[PDB]
Amino acid sequence: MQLVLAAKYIGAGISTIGLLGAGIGIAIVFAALINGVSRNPSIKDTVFPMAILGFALSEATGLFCLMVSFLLLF
Amino acid sequence: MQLVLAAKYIGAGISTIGLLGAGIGIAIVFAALINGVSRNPSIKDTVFPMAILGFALSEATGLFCLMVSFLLLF
Amino acid sequence: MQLVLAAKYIGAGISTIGLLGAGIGIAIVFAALINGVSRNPSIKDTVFPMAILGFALSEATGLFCLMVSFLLLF
Amino acid sequence: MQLVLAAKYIGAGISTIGLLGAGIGIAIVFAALINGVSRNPSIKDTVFPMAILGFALSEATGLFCLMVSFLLLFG
Amino acid sequence: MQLVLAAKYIGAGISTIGLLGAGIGIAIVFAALINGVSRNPSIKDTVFPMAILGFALSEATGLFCLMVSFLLLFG
Amino acid sequence: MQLVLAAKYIGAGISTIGLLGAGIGIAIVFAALINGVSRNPSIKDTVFPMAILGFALSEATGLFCLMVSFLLLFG
Amino acid sequence: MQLVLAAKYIGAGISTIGLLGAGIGIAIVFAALINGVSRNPSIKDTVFPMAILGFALSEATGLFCLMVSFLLLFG
Amino acid sequence: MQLVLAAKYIGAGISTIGLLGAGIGIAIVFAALINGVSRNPSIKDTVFPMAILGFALSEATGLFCLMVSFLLLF
Amino acid sequence: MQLVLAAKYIGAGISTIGLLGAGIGIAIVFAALINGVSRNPSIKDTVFPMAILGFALSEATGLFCLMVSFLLLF
Amino acid sequence: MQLVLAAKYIGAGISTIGLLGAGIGIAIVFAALINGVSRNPSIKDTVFPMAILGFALSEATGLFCLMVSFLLLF
Ligand SMILES: *N(C(=O)NC1CCCCC1)C1CCCCC1
Ligand SMILES: *N(C(=O)NC1CCCCC1)C1CCCCC1
Ligand SMILES: *N(C(=O)NC1CCCCC1)C1CCCCC1
Ligand SMILES: *N(C(=O)NC1CCCCC1)C1CCCCC1
Ligand SMILES: *N(C(=O)NC1CCCCC1)C1CCCCC1
Ligand SMILES: *N(C(=O)NC1CCCCC1)C1CCCCC1
Ligand SMILES: *N(C(=O)NC1CCCCC1)C1CCCCC1
Ligand SMILES: *N(C(=O)NC1CCCCC1)C1CCCCC1
Ligand SMILES: *N(C(=O)NC1CCCCC1)C1CCCCC1
Ligand SMILES: *N(C(=O)NC1CCCCC1)C1CCCCC1
Repeated sequence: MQLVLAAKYIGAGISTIGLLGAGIGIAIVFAALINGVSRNPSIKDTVFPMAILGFALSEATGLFCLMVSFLLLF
Repeated sequence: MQLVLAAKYIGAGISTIGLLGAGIGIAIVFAALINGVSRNPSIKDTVFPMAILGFALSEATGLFCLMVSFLLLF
Repeated sequence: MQLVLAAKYIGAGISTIGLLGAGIGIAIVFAALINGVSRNPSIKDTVFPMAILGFALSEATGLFCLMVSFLLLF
Repeated sequence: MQLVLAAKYIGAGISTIGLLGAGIGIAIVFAALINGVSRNPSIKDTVFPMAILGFALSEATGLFCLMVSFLLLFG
Repeated sequence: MQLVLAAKYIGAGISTIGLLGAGIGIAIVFAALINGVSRNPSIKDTVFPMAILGFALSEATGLFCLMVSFLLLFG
Repeated sequence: MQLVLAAKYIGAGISTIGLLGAGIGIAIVFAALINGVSRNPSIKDTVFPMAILGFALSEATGLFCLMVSFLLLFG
Repeated sequence: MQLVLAAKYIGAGISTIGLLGAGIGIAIVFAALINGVSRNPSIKDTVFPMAILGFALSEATGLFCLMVSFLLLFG
Repeated sequence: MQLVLAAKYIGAGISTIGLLGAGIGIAIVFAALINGVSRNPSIKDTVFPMAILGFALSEATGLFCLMVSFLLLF
Repeated sequence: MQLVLAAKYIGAGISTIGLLGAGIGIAIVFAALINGVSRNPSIKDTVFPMAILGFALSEATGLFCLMVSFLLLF
Repeated sequence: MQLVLAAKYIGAGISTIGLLGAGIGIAIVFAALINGVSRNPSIKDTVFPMAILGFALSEATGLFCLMVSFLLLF
């Protein structure tokens, strides 16, 4: 079981790499929001919900990386 | 059999890396949506279905990374 | 036998990494579509088929990563 | 146990790689804040809180990487 | 024999990583096509063959990643 | 003992990879600062403290990559 | 020799990763060509040869990766 | 002893990877400097010190990668 | 000598990764040239030598990756 | 001793990866130079020394990756 356990811990570490995708993706969404609102303040109420949807969909990819990570750890 | 199970676990972890691609890609689509609607609010109903299509096609790449992951885990 | 099986499962995981390219590339195409349409709405019927060709060619790289992956798993 | 311990410490080092995403993401949010304010100073009080929220959400992806890292080091 | 076969299969998987360059590069070319046509519709017949040349050349890099992959898988 | 020490040193080297995020992110913040001040010099006193906040937060991600590195090296 | 052969084939797969640079680089040159021509059509005969030279030089970095790959596979 | 020495030399090589961040980041700062000065030459004396602070902070990440590297080699 | 030779071949493969830097960097220089000339054709004779210098300095990094590669192979 | 030499060779290869950072960074500086001079030709004598400084500082990161490489090789 030593080899299998060792692999579980290597695997769990590898599985967090994909979180960099959500880290960057979430930022890209919020950057667009800020820039869109700065150029056209009246559009705020329209684009804010688009940013939330964007965030959630990008975040979901990171969430699944973590799930695989924790399946391997536990 | 210990060596094969080890491989399945390390493999599962490696297969989540590609999810960074959906994480970022989905955000890129939403950033475009926000910036297009801020510059031209009247175009919202035209470009929103394009953003949904674009999201879904980028997300499918992540979905299949995750299929490979789950196939290795289980 | 056991070592070869181990290699195929690691190989399968690695072969999905390339899917990040399609995930990002499909997004870049759709981002251009949305931005082009927002700036010039009358061009929609011209650039939409271009985005579809773009998506298809970028997707092909992803498909062939996944092909190698399934040849390794099975 | 020599192999399991070895894996815990390799795994912990690997689990920090994900932090590059928050280091880059946080910067992207702050760049946008700066560029938006320079172009439209009167929007500062509106966008500053959006930038704090964006930072917070981007940061959380980094925090989870480090949690996994700490679990492998100390658990 | 067992170790060589193992390495061929690891090698083949690694050789697909390079395909991400074609996946992204083809997109970049098509993004420029779409943006240039949107800004100047009258130029489309001129830039369309440039986009086909660009896609083809970027794709060729991915084609050779694949050739190495198949040589390791089927050689 | 030998294998665990080996892994601590490999782990410590891997844990520095994440620092590239801070290296790039800090730059992105300063690039926005410079570009926003060039386009609107009157805003500089407003955006300068935003740039310091942004740099600090991006840097914190790299600081924790380093902490893991030092924990493996000196723990 | 089982170990040496294994290494030749792993090495060959790794040596294709560099090809992503040419796949992306070639695209970047062609994107610029397209965008420059769309913005200034009369410049086409001037920039088209610059784009061919840029592609050629970018491609050469890909060609050398594949050479190393072929040496490890066939030499 | 031999395995530990082997690890320190692999570890040393890996620890330089992070230097790509400074290599790119220092460049991004200088690119902004050159672009800002070209667009507004009268701002040079204001933004030059900002670029130097920028360079220094980005360089610090690189320096500490190299510190880990030299601690491993020696 | 089997282990050392195996390492020479792994090492030589790893050493080509850095070539992606020159592949992309050279392109970035030529993209700027093309865009600069398109915006201001009269500047061609001025910026062409800057592009050549840029190319050569970016290429030098790729050249050294290859040197290390061939030292290891031979 | 075979294991240590193996490590030196693999390590040497790994240490050239960071050179991609100079490859790209140097190009980014030169791209800015070209684009700044195209937009404002009169600024050439001001920004050219900034591009040289920027090149040299980005290149130094690559230079030290290469020092680590050569130290491992020899
Ligand atoms: N994404 C995530 O689930 N974020 C939450 C945070 C609060 C608001 C709702 C979404 C991250 C995925 C990786 C782990 C940390 C959270
Ligand atoms: N993409 C995905 O399937 N997203 C869903 C979100 C809800 C609406 C339908 C599409 C991701 C693939 C990787 C794991 C997380 C989901
Ligand atoms: N791209 C892809 O191949 N899409 C096809 C699917 C079949 C019908 C036409 C479009 C993606 C590659 C990765 C997996 C998901 C599909
Ligand atoms: N981000 C982070 O989680 N910041 C939090 C810390 C607790 C108080 C609120 C902000 C970074 C994640 C990586 C480590 C450094 C902090
Ligand atoms: N590009 C590619 O090589 N396309 C060719 C295929 C043969 C017929 C002409 C076009 C892609 C490279 C990655 C895999 C899919 C093809
Ligand atoms: N950023 C960082 O953590 N800076 C701190 C150091 C302590 C005193 C306040 C600023 C860098 C992270 C990578 C290594 C160099 C420091
Ligand atoms: N680039 C390349 O070397 N193209 C050459 C081929 C010979 C004739 C002149 C152009 C690519 C490098 C990776 C493999 C595909 C070609
Ligand atoms: N950055 C760096 O630390 N520069 C210092 C060098 C000493 C004098 C002040 C500037 C680089 C980090 C990687 C190695 C080269 C220097
Ligand atoms: N860079 C390189 O040396 N290019 C030459 C090509 C002819 C004109 C002078 C410069 C590349 C480095 C990696 C191997 C291929 C060449
Ligand atoms: N940078 C470098 O030292 N460039 C020289 C080029 C001539 C003028 C002085 C600086 C590179 C570092 C990695 C290897 C190639 C050189």
